[PDB]
This record gives sequence, C-alpha cells and structure tokens, in this order.
Amino acid sequence: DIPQPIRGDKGATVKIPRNIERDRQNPDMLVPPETDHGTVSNMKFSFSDTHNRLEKGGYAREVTVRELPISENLASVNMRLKPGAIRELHYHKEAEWAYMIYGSARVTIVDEKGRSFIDDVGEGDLWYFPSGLPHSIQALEEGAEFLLVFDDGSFSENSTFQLTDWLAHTPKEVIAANFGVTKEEISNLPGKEKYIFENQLPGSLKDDIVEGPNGEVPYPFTYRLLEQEPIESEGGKVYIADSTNFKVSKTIASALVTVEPGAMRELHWHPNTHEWQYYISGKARMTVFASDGHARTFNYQAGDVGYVPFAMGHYVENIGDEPLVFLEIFKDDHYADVSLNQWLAMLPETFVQAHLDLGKDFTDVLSKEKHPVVKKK
Amino acid sequence: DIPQPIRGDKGATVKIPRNIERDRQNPDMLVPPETDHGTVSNMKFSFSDTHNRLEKGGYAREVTVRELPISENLASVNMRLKPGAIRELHYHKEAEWAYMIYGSARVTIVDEKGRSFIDDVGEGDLWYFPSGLPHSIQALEEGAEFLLVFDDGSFSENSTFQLTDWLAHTPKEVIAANFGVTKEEISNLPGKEKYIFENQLPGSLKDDIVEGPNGEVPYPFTYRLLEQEPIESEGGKVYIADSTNFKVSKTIASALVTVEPGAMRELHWHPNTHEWQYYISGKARMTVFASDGHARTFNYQAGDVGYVPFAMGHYVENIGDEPLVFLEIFKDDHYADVSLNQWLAMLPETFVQAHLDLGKDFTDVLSKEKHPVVKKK
Amino acid sequence: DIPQPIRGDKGATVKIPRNIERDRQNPDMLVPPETDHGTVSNMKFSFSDTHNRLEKGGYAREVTVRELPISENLASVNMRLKPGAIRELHYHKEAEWAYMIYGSARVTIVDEKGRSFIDDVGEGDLWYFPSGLPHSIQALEEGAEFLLVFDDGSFSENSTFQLTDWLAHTPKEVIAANFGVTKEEISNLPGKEKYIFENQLPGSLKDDIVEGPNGEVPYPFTYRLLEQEPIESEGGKVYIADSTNFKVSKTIASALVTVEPGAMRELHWHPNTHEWQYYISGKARMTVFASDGHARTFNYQAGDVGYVPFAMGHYVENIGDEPLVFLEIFKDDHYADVSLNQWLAMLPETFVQAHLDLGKDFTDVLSKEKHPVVKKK
Amino acid sequence: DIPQPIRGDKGATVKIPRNIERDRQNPDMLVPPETDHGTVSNMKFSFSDTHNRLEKGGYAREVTVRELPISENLASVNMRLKPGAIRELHYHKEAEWAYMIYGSARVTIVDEKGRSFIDDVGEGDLWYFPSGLPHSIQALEEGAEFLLVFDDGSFSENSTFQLTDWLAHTPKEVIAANFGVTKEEISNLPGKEKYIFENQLPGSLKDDIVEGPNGEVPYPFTYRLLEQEPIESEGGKVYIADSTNFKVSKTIASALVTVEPGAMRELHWHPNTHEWQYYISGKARMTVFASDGHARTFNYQAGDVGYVPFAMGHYVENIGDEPLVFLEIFKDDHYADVSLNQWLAMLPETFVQAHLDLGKDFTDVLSKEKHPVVKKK
Amino acid sequence: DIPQPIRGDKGATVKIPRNIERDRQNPDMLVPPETDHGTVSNMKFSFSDTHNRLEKGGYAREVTVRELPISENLASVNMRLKPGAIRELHYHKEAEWAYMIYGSARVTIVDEKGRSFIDDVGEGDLWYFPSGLPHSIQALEEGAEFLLVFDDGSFSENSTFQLTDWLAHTPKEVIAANFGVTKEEISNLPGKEKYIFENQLPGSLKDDIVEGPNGEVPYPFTYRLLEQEPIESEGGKVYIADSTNFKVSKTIASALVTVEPGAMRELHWHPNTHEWQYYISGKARMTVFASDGHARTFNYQAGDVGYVPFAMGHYVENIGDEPLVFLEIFKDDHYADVSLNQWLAMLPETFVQAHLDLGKDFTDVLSKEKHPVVKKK
Ligand SMILES: [Cl-]
Ligand SMILES: [Cl-]
Ligand SMILES: [Cl-]
Ligand SMILES: [Cl-]
Ligand SMILES: [Cl-]
Ligand SMILES: [Cl-]
Ligand SMILES: [Cl-]
Ligand SMILES: [Cl-]
Ligand SMILES: [Cl-]
Ligand SMILES: [Cl-]
Ligand SMILES: [Mn+2]
Ligand SMILES: [Mn+2]
Ligand SMILES: [Mn+2]
Ligand SMILES: [Mn+2]
Ligand SMILES: [Mn+2]
Ligand SMILES: [Mn+2]
Ligand SMILES: [Mn+2]
Ligand SMILES: [Mn+2]
Ligand SMILES: [Mn+2]
Ligand SMILES: [Mn+2]
Ligand code: NA
Ligand code: NA
Ligand code: NA
Ligand code: NA
Ligand code: NA
Repeated sequence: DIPQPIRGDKGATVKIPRNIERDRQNPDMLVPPETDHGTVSNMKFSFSDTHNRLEKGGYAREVTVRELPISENLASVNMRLKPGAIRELHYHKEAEWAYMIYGSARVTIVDEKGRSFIDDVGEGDLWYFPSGLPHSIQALEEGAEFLLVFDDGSFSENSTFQLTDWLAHTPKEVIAANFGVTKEEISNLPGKEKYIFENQLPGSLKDDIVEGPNGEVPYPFTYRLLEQEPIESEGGKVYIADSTNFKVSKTIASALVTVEPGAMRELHWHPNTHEWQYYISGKARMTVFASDGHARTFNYQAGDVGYVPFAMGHYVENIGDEPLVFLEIFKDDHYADVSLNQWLAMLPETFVQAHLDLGKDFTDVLSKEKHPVVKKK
Repeated sequence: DIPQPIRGDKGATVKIPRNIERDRQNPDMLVPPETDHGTVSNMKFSFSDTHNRLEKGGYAREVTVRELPISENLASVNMRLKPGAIRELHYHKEAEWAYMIYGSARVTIVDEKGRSFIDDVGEGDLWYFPSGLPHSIQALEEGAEFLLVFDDGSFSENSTFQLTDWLAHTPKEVIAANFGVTKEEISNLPGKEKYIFENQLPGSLKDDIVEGPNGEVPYPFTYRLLEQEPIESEGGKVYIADSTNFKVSKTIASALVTVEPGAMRELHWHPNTHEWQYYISGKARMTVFASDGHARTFNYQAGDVGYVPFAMGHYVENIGDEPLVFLEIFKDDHYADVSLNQWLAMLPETFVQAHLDLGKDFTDVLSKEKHPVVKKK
Repeated sequence: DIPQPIRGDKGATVKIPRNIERDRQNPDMLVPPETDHGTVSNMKFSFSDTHNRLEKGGYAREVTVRELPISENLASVNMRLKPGAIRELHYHKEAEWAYMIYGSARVTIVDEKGRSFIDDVGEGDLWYFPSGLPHSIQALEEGAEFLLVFDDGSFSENSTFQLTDWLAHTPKEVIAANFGVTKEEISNLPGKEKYIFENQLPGSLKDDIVEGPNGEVPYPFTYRLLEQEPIESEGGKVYIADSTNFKVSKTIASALVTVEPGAMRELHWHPNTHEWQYYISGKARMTVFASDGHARTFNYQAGDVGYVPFAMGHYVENIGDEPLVFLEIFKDDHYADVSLNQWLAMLPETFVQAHLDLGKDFTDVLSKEKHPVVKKK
Repeated sequence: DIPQPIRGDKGATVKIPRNIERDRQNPDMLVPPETDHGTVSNMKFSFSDTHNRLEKGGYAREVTVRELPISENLASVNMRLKPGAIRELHYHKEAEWAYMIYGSARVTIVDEKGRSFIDDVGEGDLWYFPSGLPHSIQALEEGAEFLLVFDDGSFSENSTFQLTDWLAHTPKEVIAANFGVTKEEISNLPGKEKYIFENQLPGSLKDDIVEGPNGEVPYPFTYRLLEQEPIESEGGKVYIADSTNFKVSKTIASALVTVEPGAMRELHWHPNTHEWQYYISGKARMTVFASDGHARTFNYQAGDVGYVPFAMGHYVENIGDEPLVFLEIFKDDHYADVSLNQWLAMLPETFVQAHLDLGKDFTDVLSKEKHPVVKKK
Repeated sequence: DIPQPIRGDKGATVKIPRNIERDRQNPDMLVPPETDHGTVSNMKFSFSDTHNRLEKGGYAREVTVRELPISENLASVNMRLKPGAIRELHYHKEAEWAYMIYGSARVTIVDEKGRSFIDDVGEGDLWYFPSGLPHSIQALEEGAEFLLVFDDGSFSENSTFQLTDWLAHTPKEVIAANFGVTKEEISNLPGKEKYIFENQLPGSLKDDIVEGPNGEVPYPFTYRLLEQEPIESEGGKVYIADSTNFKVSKTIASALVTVEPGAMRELHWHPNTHEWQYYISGKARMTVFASDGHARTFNYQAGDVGYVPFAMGHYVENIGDEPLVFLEIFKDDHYADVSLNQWLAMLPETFVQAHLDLGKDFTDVLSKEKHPVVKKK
C-alpha cells in the first residue's frame, strides 16, 4: 500500500523521508506514463495549499499567478458566506465570473448608466460582472460557497476597491460636501473595511428591486447554466456559457463538464486561448501535449486548479468510481474546440491511413459528429 | 504667511533651506489630509517644469512618461503659434487629439484614400487625427495656443515624421524619379526640417478647399465641443466628446469640466481606463484612492497635468475663488463613470445602512440621478 | 477529526467537495494565525507534486521557478541512484550544490586547467561543482539519494549538456578528426543520451585516482558537513558551510538545521539574500513577515521546498513529535543572519522599553549571545 | 517682471493661463540656451512637490523612481525629527546613506555578528548603514533634519521592516517561546507600528555604549565629512567621501560641493556611474550633454533633486548671489571624474588645436591640474 | 556547379529564384550535417551586409544586437583610417577592445587621475580603453584598419560622446567661463562633430609624450599580442590576452587562433561566458551544440562575426586551402576552456568506455595535455 516510483525496470524505491499521502494522490506523477517527455511547466495547484482568510461571516482563499505562474491571465477565489452574511459592496479592475457550487445568494450590480440589477442565484447558476462595475453578494438561508474567476492572473489586494475603505480614506469634509450633509451626520462611518460581515437574512427578492429613472439593464448579469440543454455523449455532459448565450460574459467563456466513471473528455485542443480548470468533484488525470515531443501528465481531484496553455493537446480521464465534474474556463468571447476524432473523420480515409500507418479498420471507427465525452468499451 | 508641515500635534517646522513658493502652491501636500495613507505614485506635473522649444513662429513643450511615469499610455504637448505661423506638414505613429485654448487655426489632413479635409478651429473646438494620417496646423490672425494629447506616453522625437526632413534624407535622384522632374528642378529643397515657421496669414477657408477625384471624407476631423449642450448640475458643467458623438475620435474620449467656486467634481471612478488631466484654469485638490487603504492627495493649478490610474476613486474640488476648468482624457472609445452617490441611491436603503452604520437620515439624501459637479451647502 | 476553517467566531465549515488529507497537512493555512495579513506570494511546494523522471538506474524530479515562482534564483532536483548506477558525464551553465541524504556516491570533476578530482561522498557530505565544469555521479553499494541545488531558478532541460548527446549531434567526420581515429573506430557511439544508466559497482576509490601532468586541484569539491562542530543551543544544532570554510562554494551558502521537539529556529532575518529551504524530515510552521503589516504562515514537512524572500523576518517552529531537520540555502558567498533577540540585547534597555511598551522584566531576558535554535519553557 | 518664452526672433508670449511663479524659478527652461537640442529625460524634481508624512515627532517625504523615473538606482527621503523624537528601530533591503543638514542625532546599528555601534552625528556628518543591518535615529536637543539616500530607486513602503510591526504580525505564542516569557508578559506590545514617535531626550553618549561579548565593530558607521580637508579651487570646495576613506560606504560615493557666487562646477563627466544630486542651498543651472547632438538645460534650487545619467557631460553654474551647495551621489565604491580642461591639457597642443580649430592662445590656458570649481573672470 | 539542398534521398532542387552566390558561401547551411537538429538562434553575420559610414579620412561599419540579436553583451565596429586621419577625441559608456589588422596608429588616453598614455600600435597589437576614459586614434603613414569590440551589444550612436559635439551643445558663455577666456576667443569652435577627419601625419612618438604632475599610468593600455609565445599544437597556434597578462583588460578576454589547412580548433566549451567571434581570414564551419539534442552548423569566412552562447559545445574546422585566422572574444576577466579530449583523458578509462560503448582502442588515444588546434590524419 506504499507506492513507489517504479515502472518495470525503471525507477527505484524512495529512500528519504517522503509525503506518502501526496504520493497516493498523484499516482501518474510518481509513476508517469512512459509517453511523457521533457520540461513542461506545472499545471496543477490545490486550494488546500493556500492561506484561508477567515472573517465573521465566512472565508476566502485564492489561487493566482503567485501560486500557479503558468496562469498569467486568470486567477480564482474560493469564497464562503454564512447565512445572511455580506461580501461588502466593492469593485475591481478585473471582470469577475462566478459559479455557485453550494447554496444561494443575492447579488447587486449598478452599471455606468446608473441602472440596477438585483437577482438571486442558486446552485449551478453563474454571474458575470464587467470590469469596474460595483457589486455585492449576500448569502441566503443555506449560506453559499462559490468559485470566482477574475480575468487577470495578478489579482491581488490592489485589485479591489471597498466602499467603506474608500470612505475611510476620504477627508470627512469632502464626503460631507459630496452628499450635502454635515460632518456630524457622517461621524459614525466605519474607520476601516468590513470585507465580509454577518447580517440578518434579507427579505424576498421582489421587495428589494429598486426602480430607477434610467430603466432596466439591457442584459442580465446572471445565467442558469444547469437549466440549459447540455451536449450529451456516451460518457457525460457539457454545458457551455459564453458571450453568444450569456450575453454580458464578454471576456469569460465557460463549460461545465461531467464525466461518468469509465469515461473521458476526448482528445482535443482549443484554437483560441488558454484553458483554466477547476475540479469540483471526483478524480482525474490529464496529459498536456506541448509540441516538439514534450508531454506531461497531471493528477487532479476536488479543490484543484488546472491549466492547459493555448492550443496544447489534452484529454481529461476519470480515474475514480464517482462522477468527475470540472469547469473549463477561457479568457475569450466564445468557446471553441477541435476534436481529434472529428478532425480525422473529415479527411479522406487513405490520407489519414498514410499518416498513421493504420488501415481501414481504424478509419472506419472515426465519427464526423463531435462527442466531447466518450465512454470506454 | 510661511506655511509649515504641522497638523495639530503632528509634523514640525522646516529647518533646512526650502522652496516656499512651491509649498504655497501645494498646501495639501505639505499638510496632507489625515486620511491619506501609504505609497502612491506621483500624479502631478507642471508644464512650467519642462524645456520649451522656441522657434521662429512659436514654441512647444511636452509632458511625457519621461516626466510623469504613471502615464504610460498618454502624453501631451502645449504648442503656441504666432499669427500665420505653420506647424510643418507631418505625421506620427500616435493618434493626436487637440483642444484649442486660445485663438484659432486652420488644419489640413489627407486620409489613406487620398481625401482631403481642411477646416478652421476656434476656442473650445477639438480635432482628432488618426494614427499615421498626415496633417498641418496654421494659426490665423489671433495666433493660437492649444493642448495636444497623443495616445502613447513614450511620445518622443522618434514619433514624428516631417515632410522636409523625409525629403532631405532621400536621394535626390529618387525624389526626381518619384515626381518625374529633374534634379535641377528640386535643387532648392530645404536641407533640414522647418518644424514651426513664420508665414503670411492665409486667405478665407472656402478658397482653400481642394476638390478631389476621391470625394469627401466620411466623417469630420474637427468638433465644436463648447457648442454642445453640457450636463449641468448645481456646481458646474461637463461637455463630453468621445467616439459616440465625435465619430473619428476612436482612441480618445474627453470631457471638459467647469467647477464653480465652492463646488466639486463628485466622488466617482472610471470603469474603463486611466484618466489623464490637464488643468486649464483655477486651483484644485484631488485625493486618489488606490485600494487596500492607500490614498494620496494632490494639488493642481493652471498648466498642470494630472492622472488617475484605472478605476481609482477620486474627486476634484475647487479650492480657489475663480472657476476651475480642466480636461478629463481617456484612451478608449467611450467616456464612462460610476458615481458613488448614484450607486448607493440605486440599492435597498437598509443594505446601504448596514454597510455605512448610518441611518435613514443619510440614505434619504442619495440621488438616483447622476450629478457630476455638486455645490457645497 | 475533520478540520474546519473556523477560528472562534470567524470562518465557517467547508460546504463543497474538498481535499481533507491536504487540509490536515496544512493546519496553519486552513486556520492561519490571526496575526497574518495581506497578500504574500506562495512560499511552499512539495516534490510529491512533481513529475518523476524514471530511468533504468534511478529517478529525478525537480522544483523550479515553473513550480515556485518566488524562487527565481535557485532550483532543485531530488535524484536517486541504484547501486552502481551512473548519472552520465555532463555539465551545466549553473553551479551545482548537493547534500547527500541517503547512501553514498563517487563523483568526478575536471577543471579548466585539466586537473581531476575524484572522491566518495557519504550521508551528511556536500559537493559543489562550479558553473560549466564537467562532472559525474556513481552510486556505491547502498545506492544514493540526494538533493541538488542549482543557482538559477529557470534550471531546465536547456541547462544541461550530456557527453553522449553532444557526440550524437556532432558530425562523425569531425569526431574522428578531433581524436585522430577513423569513423569506423567510433561507429558504436550511442545515438542518444543515457542520462542515468545501470552499471557494475566500481572498485576502491584509491584505484580510480587519475594522475595528471597539471597537478592536483587547489581546493576540494566535497565537504564533510556533519563532521564539523555545530553551533549548539538549547533546542538544536546548526551546521554552516559557505565559501569561508567550503572554499570552492562561492555562489552557495548553506546551513543544516536540526530542531528538537518543542524547539524553534528563533526569530531572525538574513541581511544578504533570499533563503531557499528543503525539509528533510519532520513537520514545521513558519510565518514570513513581508513588511508594511503583511505576514503569512506556511506549513512544511518532509519533501517540501520553502522560501523566504530577501530580509523578510521569519522563524521555523517544530510542530511535531520528531526532530525537524531542514536546509537553509543562500545564493551568496557567506552565511549571515541577524537575531531579533541579540539585536535588542545589544541596545540600551530603556530605548528598547520605549519601543515595546514593556519593562525591565522583559529586557532582562534578552541575550547578547546568539542562540539560533531555542527551546520552549 | 512677467517672463516670456522669447529669445530674439524665436518664441512668443504665453496666451493661456500659466504658472508664473514656477516660470520665474525655471528661466533656463522657459528660455533655454540655443545650444540645447533634442529629447532628453527629465532630470529635476522638488521635494516641495511630494506628499509629506506627518507624525508626532516629525515628518518624512521622498523622491523615488515614481517621481523621477530616470533615477532607477537611487531614491531619497527628507526626514525631520523634533528634539528627542525617535525614528523607530528598523531595517531595509537597501543600503542607506545620510547627510546631516540641521541639528544632531544619535544612531544605533547592530551588525550580523551581534556587535553594536552607537554614535552622535552633527551638521556635516554622514552615516552609512549596509543593507539589512538594523538601526535607529534619535534627535538630540536641537532636533534634526537630514537627507537619506537609498541604493534602489524603487524604495517604497515594502522596503522597510519595523520592529513593532514585525512583532504585531507574529503569533503571541511564538514571541513568548522566542524569548522564554509568557503571553501575559508581552500583552502590552503595540498593536501597530510607531515609525516616528516623541520621546525624552537621551543622556550622554558615553552612558549609552553597550559592551558585548563579540567586541567592537571593525569600521565606524559615521563619518565627519566637513572635518576633512577639501579640494580647494578658485571658486569653491569639494569634500569627497567614498569607500576609500569612509570604509563601510561600499555602495555610495559622495561629494559635497560649494560654489561661490560667480563660480561653477567645471565641465566634467563621470566614467563610472550615474550622478544623483540634492541641492542644499542656492540656485543653479546645469546642461546635460547626452551624446549625438542632444543636450538639455535644467534649473535647480534648495530642495531639488537632480540627476546626470552615466557619463553624460555636465557643469553646475551658480546663478544666484548666495553660495550654491549641493551633493553629488554615486552608486559605486569610489568617486571618479574626468575634467574636460585637464583632459585637453594632457594632450599635444597641436592635436587639440586640430580638433577645436583654435590656436595656441587657447591651448595656453589649459591646466594639467584638476580644479573642480572655477571662478569667472 | 549549381549546388542543391540534397543529401542522399533527402531534400530537393530549388525551384524558385535564389541567391546562388550566397548558397556557395554556405554549403553546410544549404546541406547541413544530418546530425544537426532543432531550433537554434542565428550565430553568423557579415560586415558586408552592413551600412558603411564614409567620411573624409576613412569609414566605419558595425555589427550590433540590431544585426545579431544573440549577441546582447558585445558589439563590434570595423574602422578604417587613411594616413594621418584622426578618429576624433571621444569616450563611451562601454569599454573598448581593439585588434590592429592592417597598418598602424597612435592612440591617446587620459585617466580619471589626469594621467596620459600615448603609444603607437601596429599589426597584431591590441588596445583596451576602460569605460568612460577619453581617447583618440590617428593612423600613421600606412593608414590603419582595425576591429573594435565594445562590451555592450546595444552599442549605438547614443553610446559615444565627441569633444566637438559636446562643445557645440554647451552655451558659449559657459565654455568661456570654464576656461577663463572670452566668447570671442572661442568663436571659431566647430558647429558640429568631426568624427573622422583628415590630418597631416604626426611626428615621432617620443615628441608627443606629455609629461604631467600626476605621473605615469600604472598599467599600459596597449599590448603586443603577436610578440607573445603562443600555445602551439599540431594544427595551429593560440595567442591569449586577458586580465592576467594584459592587466587593464578587465572586461574583455581574447584569443587569436590560427588553424592550418586540414586542421581544426578542437571540440571544447567555455565554462565562464559567451564567445564572440570575428573571422579575419580563411573559411570555416562550426557546429554549436545547444543541449537537449539541439545542434546547428554555420559557415564563416573573412569579414564574418560568429557567436557561441555560454557553455555550448563547439569546434571550428578549416574548410579551405589557406590558413584560417579568427578571434575568440569573451566578456570576462579571464580566458577559460574545457577540452573534450582532455576531460575524458583525465577519467578512469573503464568509466569512459562505459559511457561511449567503445573500448581500450579509443581511450588509448586520449591526451591529458590540452591541444587547442589539432591536425587531421
Ligand atoms: Cl476633514
Ligand atoms: Cl428606492
Ligand atoms: Cl542622388
Ligand atoms: Cl487643387
Ligand atoms: Cl560525417
Ligand atoms: Cl590514467
Ligand atoms: Cl498566539
Ligand atoms: Cl547592556
Ligand atoms: Cl552663450
Ligand atoms: Cl605639454
Ligand atoms: Mn467582486
Ligand atoms: Mn479543453
Ligand atoms: Mn501632429
Ligand atoms: Mn474622473
Ligand atoms: Mn550536474
Ligand atoms: Mn533563515
Ligand atoms: Mn533606515
Ligand atoms: Mn558631476
Ligand atoms: Mn572609442
Ligand atoms: Mn571557443
Ligand atoms: Na508569479
Ligand atoms: Na519613464
Ligand atoms: Na515561472
Ligand atoms: Na517609475
Ligand atoms: Na535586437
């Protein structure tokens, strides 16, 4: 039950003190496929290996370019809110995309024309807040836990502007002049940020809707991803949300992938941009093919972030007994992939045979229809 | 009448030789608000602190990233022309935006389809010359003084291509072949650039219009900013020109702001890009809130450049007895701001109260209409 | 037995699928000290989270700037050799430092004057190979497992030049001319690299010494670290090797630290350069103080790499029941530290009291002698 | 009395609102020499244009690469302390050099061998604290005001580690273990930094000297610059301190220059590194010659920072009625200059004549002795 | 006689218009060795492919990082002077090293203590001018042509400060004050640089020596390379000059290599830094081995610059009927190489046999003495 880095006549037993628990989580890294080769950047990081900021009302932990340097364009926060607790009104330079994993929450956003959008989001729903637009989150009666993705990997403390922090660092006489009140009237303003704070549960959504002289926002900032019809194939399902259906989501394209036991996200690549991954549940392995005979295999499980640099070939195999559920995230205005199977199926069979040194028995199995998740025979 | 860096029981008298004239211009820097905190980049530079290039016909001085390093994307020239004097036919890699502060001038531009645009510009008018399109300026009978803004902060001698400089560094036999003339016919070409040169006043605009086989340009390269209806609020006026109304101005969005004595440009931020400022007249202070409890206050007066990095919160207060007039410049295709007041006004009042630890007496003063310049009570 | 990110009235239970095994390894990251604050880069990475290259004869895995981006100046390989197995003759652009954790090995090196050094290294011994000098490793009868440290964090496949790889990519006619032999005489050269390969155990060291016309090397390339007298203090021992005693080790300074249960490497910083850490055995926590009120705590155990950026304050506490053993590595020609205790002990007591708002009862405990590892009372 | 940017038939009157006070301070920038040409970076910045941090006990303001981007390698703080006030025990990644302009202070420093140095510094004295060594400043009965120079232009809040800040962000149980005390015994530690704080005047220096088991420091960390014999020439004096006489000052070389009215620091350049300048008193102009026909003239007065990039030719002329006093600072282990006069004096006269198209009447005035400050005839 | 890119059954005839003259110069690039592989940067550039600056008195052309981007640290000028012509008094930020290929010249230099050095240099002699020290060159009765090497690859117009250019961009009143003369006395100064200018031949060297009050320079700035005893081996000679024998040459190490027909500079690498090459005469090929199975072969002839990045393996084979003469240049304080032959000769023979899969017949030919240039059998 003690694994060793041995493959046939290659490798040897570990002779120094070691981390057996981590080795058991990484079987394809302690003993990689013999087809791996060459230097490839790290493509895997666990939220469990990050500092958790604890507050009255919840917590937040992040995986950024300071943890996973291959991911320069995207960063992520795992945030948790207790029932009624508020993530303080704030904004960022980055656009923010979110997936609700557990529970439910009410969000607010106001746009640059002064129009307000207030909505409740449940498990499987998304939101997207464009760069610089101010927003808040308040958990409902079950609390909430969700994944935030920001479209800059350097996301840091310097990215986020909190309402009470701004006011605490503005001269009181200027605040008073701004609103037409006296300094005495604003003397009870907080002296520092709140960030996350406890609060009574709100009332019904309909009671919170604020009417305004500038009308309704043209497009909603939330999306019910799991209410859409997925792409179904023999081994699982894919739900896609990008700017073509979730109209406001102009800089983030996303897919939720479910892979049954014994199934795999097929060999494919993305012709548009890098892939950022979050593993919601289950256990996987992925080989990233990096060109020029370079390839490296990684293991993932719940709580891990993954990455596939622009156009590298890859697959995602379920290596456990439970369903594998993960997100594919892209900094682009649409989702796009090329399927290895479909590519070859759409070429003259003798041309494919000339490449692969295989016969009609192989080209006969190719499918001109794309099946993103396939089931083992 | 000698100011000292003392605020209550903090600070002390200056004991070394000092610049009292500059200290008097910078009262909120010698004695900042107690709400300032932390390292913030310099956001202020005076044209009076720059080298002035003097020529027969006028002068030019510039504030670039070599003077104000926070402004990497935008640079500016203050240029002056005597009556009739010509800024030599030239082009740049950068797009050029201009505001006519004093006097009037005739501009020419030819586009990449060979279409010509010639127009007169007066006080309060703009022009915008897209990258690489060749142009000239000639002052009319009052002379002219104007502000140029270029959409690269590294604007330098290497950005600008002058007609006579190009010809002076082209083999004479090639020039002759290009035009179908002899070398003798071009022997009087200048041996070096002119840049700015004296000239007789031109005739009437209508006599200068050149008709061509390629027709008129589809959109004009000048704009009468001060002839537009401004946004009026209790303390001043805002005139906006961006690509939605000044159609050719695709990379520069602008606003001219006037703030009466006792008034202020309200607390706001820009959700799209950095703000570059030029102070035409009057005296101001601005606090820039940089997130994570960082804030710094700056003083400005006529001839100063200011800056607000992308999405930082700010206000601009008139601290003098005369109107304050300044420009807000953005490298983007539209102007956008979020008002702190309007943001909070469009949220449920009890939610705002929970954030600010203030009551209904405060939320009752919030306005759902945006008022960019407010008047002190 | 299921840990939760809860500290008093802060934090909450985890509601999404999670990595409980990693959470148990990182108790001070799931529940940090309340004294932590602010954004700090990741300072921790496990060799168990890396791809292991398996060969006939052993294995090698690496932690580089592609895994741990804060460590730009230093990278490391964990290498294992079976009895008699050879790490092929090679050289690198980087200098190489090594610590023998398990077993023993014979090394060779030849310098730029053609002088050879051949020696056996056992547990607790070091070697240092200057940049560009060619070397080899061959394990003896117990095999060997050791830590290599290279003085560039970007250490990659492109850093290392193998004997047989060079020859395989040199025209055969040039090799033949170089050595004065025929192409037929070199026809059996390998067609690709070996890297690590199995081999019979060598004979006695004395039989391998090669005499040469250029004499002996002036300084040895191996060092018996654990044969030196350590600095002993109440809670452990420190063995230092830098260029002042291990003369050739000009770019790497090192210390082996042992910390008994209930003891800690005291609060200190390094005034010369960054610290790179490898945890040989045991379990630790460290808080890195990053200035300006920023601090973050990390957990470490056997197989982990740590890091402390230049001059940040830190301590290393044993949080387990077994001894804690780790290496402190520095890219410099000497080891240097400043002790917080010794610093304060060497100042006037009333001056220290004025800083700390503590009395003579505190300054009486300060020690003017440096004790690098202290024991809890 | 209103200056205009007019030189003969070049330039014109200013027609827009302007800063006449700054124009009067910058006569050679409003009206440059006709020999100036081309793009040259800004080489001038005033401490009066910076934010002043006010505390109980004094103030501090800084000029860094964020203000003066040409100065990437050096930054400076103007710091003021009231009588008895303390600049809190701290250290930096950067080396620190200082010149005492007004008053006097006591400094402490402890080195990496635990040796203490405590000394009083008066007007005209220097100190130098090597990178990472911890130190403090306490003003004596006159207070103190001084110039600090740090050998990295990016000097920021993140450069400096304060004693009480470190302790406030260290777990109390770790502090207690570090010193062998209880948590109750350290319960009164400050919760945040002090930075600068008021304190009673100290006793006599001799009473503060702390004896230690590690002996005295080998070289002193203070230097009496104005007690040295200066280089005297017809128009002023130069006092040099570099690592050849102020032995510890390995990364900063300095000169204090005094220039009488009607005198000038002669035409020269530095063959080793960039020059950073601080103007203590008086009024100057300097032309920087940047090669390839580029040159720009700058004005300076008390409180200004100047700069001369590596090897650019320059002079510093007194343009006022009082003595001109300034510092020349270099990030190097020695001071070096080449004098234009001495250079030409040491060449064959007919060779110099062939270059300059001048005769023996000119070469007869050249001097083979270097005179750094010359007096007008 | 028309070469084609065909090697056995690989390659094909060229079907498009082509440069047959260049193909004939590059036989090992049109048809590389089959042992070449992979992407390798360009390592070859011809002075004949550069712009030649022509002046009255000579010419100058350069190969810099703008031509050969792999060479970031070193750049070179081929300069020619007619009899008596002068390269104008000047200095640079870079150190300058030179090899006299044709003719002879007189150089001057003055150091930072005002000491002068004047000397004549002939064919095969060197000079080295440290950074920032001012110098001149004047050809004697045969004229001169020489190679300059500067220790920054970005060497450009902005690197060099000319005497008359500096004076032309300094206010006349400042020049007059600097020297104690009137403006009328300097009215005939040149209005622009000379750079290279014609002049009468100088007198005898002894008549030019300028005596000074500061004594003689401690070390000479010229070196007679070809008067030294070379390393001789069967196929050629190597003359080395670095800071250990040419004492002032602290940043440039050099070797002049002569390779007879049928000989080769042996397989070796440099453990210290990059190699920069200039081919004085003859024809060569070199394969650069770049690690990880990458290698590329280049052709060189008179007038070419070559390069070998730090530690890459290489050889230089004479592929013509005349001697091959080239320079090896290094930015370091010493020359160092490792010989492949000597390396293997200094190891146990059975250990080498185990690596190469060759027998005693091969290890018997290895030599423990280094022979830098070997002759084919
Ligand atoms: Cl206030
Ligand atoms: Cl409402
Ligand atoms: Cl011509
Ligand atoms: Cl016409
Ligand atoms: Cl061959
Ligand atoms: Cl032997
Ligand atoms: Cl505690
Ligand atoms: Cl004591
Ligand atoms: Cl003059
Ligand atoms: Cl003489
Ligand atoms: Mn957010
Ligand atoms: Mn994918
Ligand atoms: Mn223009
Ligand atoms: Mn604004
Ligand atoms: Mn090695
Ligand atoms: Mn340490
Ligand atoms: Mn300090
Ligand atoms: Mn100087
Ligand atoms: Mn030169
Ligand atoms: Mn070589
Ligand atoms: Na990073
Ligand atoms: Na800059
Ligand atoms: Na990296
Ligand atoms: Na800067
Ligand atoms: Na280049």
